[PDB]
Amino acid sequence: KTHVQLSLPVLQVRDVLVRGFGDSVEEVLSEARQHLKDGTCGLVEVEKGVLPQLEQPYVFIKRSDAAPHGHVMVELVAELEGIQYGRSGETLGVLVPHVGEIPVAYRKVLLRK
Repeated sequence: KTHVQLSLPVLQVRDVLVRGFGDSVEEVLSEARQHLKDGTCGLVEVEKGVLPQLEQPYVFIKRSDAAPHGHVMVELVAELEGIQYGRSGETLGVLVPHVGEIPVAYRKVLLRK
């Protein structure tokens, strides 16, 4: 399917144990997509002071459209040293590996895969 319904655990930035997906734009987008497929991907809501506490390159989920079955349609955009790879809507958050951190909430998304 071109889209997959996912419920992403929302993590507090200070709980996150693995603060990025890798070392290149291509690797982080690759790893983000693999973790989303495997159910091992978390979401950190972006506020003042969050991104400097995570590792670049960043992978964002961004709104791709204006929400089937409560799932916001999203796509992946990576960022490295202020340049973004992809073009999309408003940021819903920054993706990170999930390795068992307790979430504060879930974000229902329809991921363009």
